[PDB]
Amino acid sequence: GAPGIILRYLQEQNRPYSAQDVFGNLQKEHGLGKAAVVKALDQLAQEGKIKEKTYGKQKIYFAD
Repeated sequence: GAPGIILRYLQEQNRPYSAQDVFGNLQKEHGLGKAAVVKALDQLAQEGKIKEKTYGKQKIYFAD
């Protein structure tokens, strides 16, 4: 349920976080895998739960 954890996280924070930000922050709190977080981020964006923007070579996600 990484998508649920990440979505809730983004909504509660109300702030944009990078793929690395979300993973790193939820790594110690929940123990989500790197691939799990990244795929869950794309899963949420595909479902239309969150939005995404590409900044250089990195990606940043936020709830909306």
